[PDB]
Amino acid sequence: HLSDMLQQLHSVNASKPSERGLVRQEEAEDPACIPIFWVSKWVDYSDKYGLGYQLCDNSVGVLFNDSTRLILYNDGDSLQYIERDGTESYLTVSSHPNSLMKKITLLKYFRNYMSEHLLKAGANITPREGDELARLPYLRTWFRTRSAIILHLSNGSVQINFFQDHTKLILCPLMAAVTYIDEKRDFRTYRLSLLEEYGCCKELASRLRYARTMVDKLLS
Repeated sequence: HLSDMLQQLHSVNASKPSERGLVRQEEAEDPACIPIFWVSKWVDYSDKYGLGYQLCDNSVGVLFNDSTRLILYNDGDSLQYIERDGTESYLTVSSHPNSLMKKITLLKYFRNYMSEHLLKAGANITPREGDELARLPYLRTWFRTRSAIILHLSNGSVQINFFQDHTKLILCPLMAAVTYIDEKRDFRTYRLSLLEEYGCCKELASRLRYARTMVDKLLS
C-alpha cells in the first residue's frame, strides 16, 4: 500500500492546499476516517534487542534486531511470531515453545516498561471499529530522521512522530486520510481528497510534504 499512499500524497500536495485564497481546513475533517490502529508508545532498544511498541488497543510488539517480530495481542496471552522469511505462527505466552523463551521474556520487559512509564499517544481518540477476528497489523519497518521517527504498519499505515513539538501524523492509504495530533494533543482526521478541495493551513501542508518524502524513503 505504499504506492497507493504516495499517489494520494502526490495528489494532495500537487493541489498546493495552503495556497488557496480561502483555506477551509475544518470542512476537510471526517470522523469516519479515524484510524483503527496507531502506535501509542515505543522504545528503541536497538543497541541490544530491537524496537518495542504498543498499539492503541494495548497490544504490543517487538521488531527484533534480527528482523523477526513477536506480537502480543491485547488478551495478554495470544502471540504471533513472524520469521525473517515471513512465516507466521500463532502461539501463547502460557504455552510457548522453549525456543522462544528469550524473545518472549524480552517482549514482557518491553511491555511492562511501556505500560508503566510512557504516555499513550492518542489516548483522547476513540479508535474506529475494526474486527477482533482479523489479524493485528505489525510494524514492518521504522527509521529515524533529525526531526521524527517513522513507523510503517503492515496495514499500510505510516505514522510520523515529530520529536521537538510532539506533533504526529497518522497516514492511512485505506481510508486515504491523515490524522494530525498537534502540540496541545488535540487531534483531527482529514480526508485527503477534502484537503484538495478545501485547503489546509501551512503547518499541515508542510507536514504532508514531509510525509511524501518519508513514504518515498520507505518505498526505497
